[PDB]
Amino acid sequence: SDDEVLEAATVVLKRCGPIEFTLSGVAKEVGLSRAALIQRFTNRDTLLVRMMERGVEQVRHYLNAIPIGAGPQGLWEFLQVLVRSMNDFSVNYLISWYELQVPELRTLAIQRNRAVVEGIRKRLPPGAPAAAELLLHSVIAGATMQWAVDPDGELADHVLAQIAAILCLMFPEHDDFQLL
Amino acid sequence: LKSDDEVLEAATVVLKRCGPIEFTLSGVAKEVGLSRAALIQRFTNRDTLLVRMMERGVEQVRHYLNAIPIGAGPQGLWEFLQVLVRSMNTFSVNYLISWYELQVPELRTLAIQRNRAVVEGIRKRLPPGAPAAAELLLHSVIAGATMQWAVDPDGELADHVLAQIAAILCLMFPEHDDF
Repeated sequence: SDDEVLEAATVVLKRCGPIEFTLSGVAKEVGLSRAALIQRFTNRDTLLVRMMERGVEQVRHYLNAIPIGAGPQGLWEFLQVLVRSMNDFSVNYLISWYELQVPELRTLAIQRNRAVVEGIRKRLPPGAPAAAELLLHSVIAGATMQWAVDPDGELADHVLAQIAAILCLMFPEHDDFQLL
Repeated sequence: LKSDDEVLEAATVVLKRCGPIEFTLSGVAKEVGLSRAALIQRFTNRDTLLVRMMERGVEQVRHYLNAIPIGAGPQGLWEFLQVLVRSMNTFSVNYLISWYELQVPELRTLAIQRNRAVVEGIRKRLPPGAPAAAELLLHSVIAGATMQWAVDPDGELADHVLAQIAAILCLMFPEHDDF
């Protein structure tokens, strides 16, 4: 079923991290034999390259479907949508550690982040400070890590409180950012 | 090698090779030059050893932060953030460490004290008129700019991170030189 296989496989990676992720665990999740998974994907790391190659493509593609909206409020609303969409959890710190380990993964991690910085830019209102998009990308990552270490309330509220704080710095003319 | 300090420094020289997952008393004993039985009686197991290494590290963080001279105005905050950024440190094994810390509650408790130390260190350098909870924003920027450069490097880390740090400082303090 071949694309059933990276679906099942992303569920296994989620469950046990990239060090314990094995072709046998995916063959189990998916209902085929290890033997078949080996001749189809050869190894763990080839299979993570594919799943990621596809992961990069669903991102490029979410970003894109978001139509570029109006004003500082366009940016806020977007950032809100982007942040609420992030789904233990320190498993993505294991996942980002391992992405930097396999050059093929590191390439695609680089493509994923570039892509996400680009979509933030595209939403940037006339005259935003230089590199606002990098600054914004940093707060999102940085504030998510804060919360994973020393969590307080929901992730999104923790992150979004700091994005709204940086959006007031960026657009001191606009009225304080909020929502519902 | 006898003293706990000798042991913990030897375990660093070691946990520089292995990461958390593959760290064993076994290797640490080789390094410091005592038997594995002697590390096992002194440290019980590998995560007790990690805990003690961490506790030292966090104490060293708080002492380091307390020893930086509190200056004044937006300028003293910028010189404090410059020192802190250039201090940490030279980083991939560190994300594996940071992951592992979230795994063992004793370590995760130490990870939270560590973060709050560093957050409270920044808050203390906030001059009047810094926005509400600016110390969380500044801490986020340092962490998040760092992961940004981990993935797609470009220049020295501390330069990537400080550019963004100077840029948010100018937004928080718009009259100043600068920065």
